[PDB]
Amino acid sequence: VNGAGLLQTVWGPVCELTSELDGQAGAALKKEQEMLAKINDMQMAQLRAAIYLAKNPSTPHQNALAVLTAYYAERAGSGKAYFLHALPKAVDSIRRAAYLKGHLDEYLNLLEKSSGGNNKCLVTTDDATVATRGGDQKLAGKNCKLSLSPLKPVDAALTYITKAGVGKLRYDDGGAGGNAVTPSKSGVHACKLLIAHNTAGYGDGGGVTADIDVFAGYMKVKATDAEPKLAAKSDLEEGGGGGAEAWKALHTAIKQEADAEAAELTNETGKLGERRHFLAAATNVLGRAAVEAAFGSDSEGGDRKIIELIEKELIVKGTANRDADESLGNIKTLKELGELLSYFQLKNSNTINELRNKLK
Amino acid sequence: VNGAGLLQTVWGPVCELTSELDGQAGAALKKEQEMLAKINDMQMAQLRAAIYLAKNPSTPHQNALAVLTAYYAERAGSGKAYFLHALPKAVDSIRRAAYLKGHLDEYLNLLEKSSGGNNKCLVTTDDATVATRGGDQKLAGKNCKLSLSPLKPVDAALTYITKAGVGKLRYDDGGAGGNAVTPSKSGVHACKLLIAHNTAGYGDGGGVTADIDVFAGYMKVKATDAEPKLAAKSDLEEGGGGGAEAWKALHTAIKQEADAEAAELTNETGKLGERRHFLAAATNVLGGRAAVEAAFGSDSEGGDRKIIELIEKELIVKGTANRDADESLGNIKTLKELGELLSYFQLKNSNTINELRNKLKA
Ligand SMILES: *[C@@H]1O[C@H](CO)[C@@H](O[C@@H]2O[C@H](CO)[C@@H](O[C@@H]3O[C@H](CO[C@H]4O[C@H](CO)[C@@H](O)[C@H](O)[C@@H]4O)[C@@H](O)[C@H](O[C@H]4O[C@H](CO)[C@@H](O)[C@H](O)[C@@H]4O[C@H]4O[C@H](CO)[C@@H](O)[C@H](O)[C@@H]4O)[C@@H]3O)[C@H](O)[C@H]2NC(C)=O)[C@H](O)[C@H]1NC(C)=O
Repeated sequence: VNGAGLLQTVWGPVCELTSELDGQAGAALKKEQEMLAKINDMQMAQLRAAIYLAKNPSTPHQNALAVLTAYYAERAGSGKAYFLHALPKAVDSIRRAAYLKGHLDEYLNLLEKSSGGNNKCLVTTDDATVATRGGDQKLAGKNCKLSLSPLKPVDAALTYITKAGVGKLRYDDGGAGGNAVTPSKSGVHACKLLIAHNTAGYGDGGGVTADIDVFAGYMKVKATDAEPKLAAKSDLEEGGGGGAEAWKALHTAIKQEADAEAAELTNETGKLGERRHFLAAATNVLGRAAVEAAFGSDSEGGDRKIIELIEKELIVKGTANRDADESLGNIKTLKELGELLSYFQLKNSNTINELRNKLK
Repeated sequence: VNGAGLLQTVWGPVCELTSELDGQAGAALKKEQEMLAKINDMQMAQLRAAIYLAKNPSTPHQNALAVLTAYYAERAGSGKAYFLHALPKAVDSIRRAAYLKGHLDEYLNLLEKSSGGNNKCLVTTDDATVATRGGDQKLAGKNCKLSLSPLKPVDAALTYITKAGVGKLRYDDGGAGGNAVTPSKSGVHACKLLIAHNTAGYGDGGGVTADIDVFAGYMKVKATDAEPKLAAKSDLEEGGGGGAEAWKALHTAIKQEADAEAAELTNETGKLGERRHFLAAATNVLGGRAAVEAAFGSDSEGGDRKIIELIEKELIVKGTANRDADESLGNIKTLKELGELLSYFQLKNSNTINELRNKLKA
């Protein structure tokens, strides 16, 4: 018999999903912050190499330093372009996930609170057992957080919707008299919200004009005397039919998320002669032979020696009006690094003019 | 008499608001993109001034170039820090705005589609006139887009919720038998969804346990024989009471939105000797106001315009850093290209220094 509440095998998974959506924005924020940290790491590595070269013009490693500054600049530009390419996709995943969560929280809340006396709209396995909150704020043992927690950059698993599509939900069933999604109405227990018709639902004198999409289209409330009908799995996924656009758009948004470990953001690692962007830098500022001669190595790590020299270079108190000695590898603001490059570039200009005056 | 649909003076404004929320993400995207563009412009201006000094060691503007490079570096760091501080606020505004829109669209759709025969849940001015979609997809003359448009970085006004709070909605009314939010039920026309009670609503045998927040708390569906109760304006804003957290949290996020033309992102203006970060740059790389005036040869508001124009108009000939064509330095606008030019000329400086020292060797 029609007219009872919604079985937990249906809404339970929806509760778990909306609870996962709560943390999607914080996970995306964390990924954006980590991407920006890599780009800034490249930009600062460029300046440190440039500072070391300006500080030690007569260094025997000028060719290696010229290659490294040009390489880190390309890495900074390539990382910056990848971030701009990923930014619309990140925004939309935040937008689409929270929009779906708002749909689910509105209707889940309405059903959960439509409880009292005969009214039992979220039930477990039968018409008489209504869901209640436990001390741990679980709803009949399920996570069901129907609001947004404060934004925090921490990862949060999203397992009910992935690049592969939706999972762990019920599909297809209902839409008639089989009591597949609601238990048989055995007596006084009822939930008139789940049918848009007058016999066992909230319709007055008859049904509405046509079935109604709820849960952003995951479920249809019928305009006839019939229990709700669950959408097909493919209706919730990219390429599916109509009726659940918010689900498909979120799947698509998740499919198109950028890779946080993309090659465009990360230092190149191969043998120095195989490193494509090392070679391009050497080609433009000084190919293979030039790279390997500047670093005195064909190995995978022939750059570690000059890299360590840059990091450990001592910047004495008073250099660029600095208040204490520090290692160049620990200076990590653009203001400080830019002032050091300017200080040494100015010194070099005065060295050039003085030597040229002596020679003339 | 209780039991009719919802008056358009209530849902009309909610339809207009949810239509505005559709474009919030794109406006936020546009602002972030424009902010990143300013930061990148500072970084590239630093590189051009540094390239010009390296290319022209014998310039008479060496002190001015050292000041500008250090200044543009401070600007790039100051803009980057401002963007990183604004990024959580941007994410939350996107998250909170779309989350509220999802709430409003779910319930609006349910009421709009609960139409047919006696069922009339969104009405205009009386119990018998149900709202319908026109040719332009307006709902009884109102914009009511219950879905998200494709994301576009385009301006989109959000006027119903601002830094000052919410506006243009009805507040306070309802919660009993006065028919302030529903018209009096004259006959067969009905909407049982709007009261969680059995006399004129969808309750079975009695009311539910407690009033129910709908429209994310903008309105309460009553557990007693009573029409819905609209929240007070202050309950929808930062610092308000309970019942509409999704509204207060969106107001807060909007209050904390970043300024796209913030001082931290833009060039300093005015007399050179009064530009705080020009003065700080000069102090640190030269060892204040007097050093700045001497470097640029002026105290006017536009004392830096002469060296800035020299940088922009400097010719970079084909073959410099393996470049394939002549170009003005002010038109070179990638970090790869500018970084290869600075590297090329820094190397030239090293070789110029070594050659001069060997020539001069005693
Ligand atoms: C592409 O490749 C370049 C070159 O490798 C790289 O640039 C380098 O970036 C790092 C920053 O990412 C620069 O700074 C180094 O950063 C590490 C990590 O710092 C973080 O983590 C530590 C530990 O939790 C925190 O304390 C710190 O706050 C940060 O969160 C630091 O550990 C480094 O400090 C060491 O080196 C200093 C300079 O010599 C030392 O004085 C300091 O004590 C540390 O000593 C290290 O080396 C010692 C000698 O072997 C060893 O005994 C110690 O145990 C320790 O290992 C340093 O601050 C670094 O300067 C950059 N290098 C150059 C040449 O620019 C880019 O990051 C990379 N790009 C990407 C995107 O990955």
